[PDB]
Amino acid sequence: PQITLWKRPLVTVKIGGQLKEALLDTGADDTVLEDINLPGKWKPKMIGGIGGFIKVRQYDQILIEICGKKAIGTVLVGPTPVNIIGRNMLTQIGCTLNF
Amino acid sequence: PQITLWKRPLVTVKIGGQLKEALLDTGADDTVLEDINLPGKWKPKMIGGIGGFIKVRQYDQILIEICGKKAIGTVLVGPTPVNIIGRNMLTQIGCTLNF
Ligand SMILES: CC(C)CN(C[C@@H](O)[C@H](Cc1ccccc1)NC(=O)O[C@H]1CO[C@H]2OCC[C@H]21)S(=O)(=O)c1ccc(N)cc1
Repeated sequence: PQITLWKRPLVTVKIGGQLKEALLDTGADDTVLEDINLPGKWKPKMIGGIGGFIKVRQYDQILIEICGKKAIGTVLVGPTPVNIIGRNMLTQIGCTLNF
Repeated sequence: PQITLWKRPLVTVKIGGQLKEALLDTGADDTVLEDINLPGKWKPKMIGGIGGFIKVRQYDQILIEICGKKAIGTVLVGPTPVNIIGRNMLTQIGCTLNF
């Protein structure tokens, strides 16, 4: 799919048997979700954005399926106001910007 | 240009005779710059991100040139940690996501 940007680039993602919506986000280095419980071990981490920093759980080697394309990688879990798919996943699904 | 996302999608922007670097950011509704002083009237506004909110100056009908393509629109000026080119400008330069 080529997608234009007149609306938020929201996609459906399947992660851990759950269905979520998340923003395809070229401005995000990493993938961060809020409304989700992922099992197993994880390491504490902080990430900063426009208003400062949030503490997140870092989970490694997590499978996600984004618009029906698979990727495995780091998913940060924490109090982001919007689920975001960051560059760490976007590259694995071959996502590019075009103008 | 088609742009892969292994590195931050940073472009050069010319605004008010000044040269800045900014991130092409599909997860941002609006365009927000920090290291810049634009002339004339503006309205107060707040925007939220990861970490919460910041107060910004809203400047309307501002000309920007991003990779030498012109756009005119709202530019928010405030303490963002990274200059961001948002969807309000991305649509004007014909930017799309592809995968
Ligand atoms: C959370 C998004 C839905 C919105 N953000 C745009 C987003 O692209 C920011 C844009 C951004 C970029 C750098 C610094 C601050 C904000 N990225 C971001 O917070 O990424 C974080 C997750 O991955 C990490 O990589 C960079 C910071 C971490 S935002 O910067 O807060 C934002 C919010 C509102 C407007 N109008 C414009 C921008």
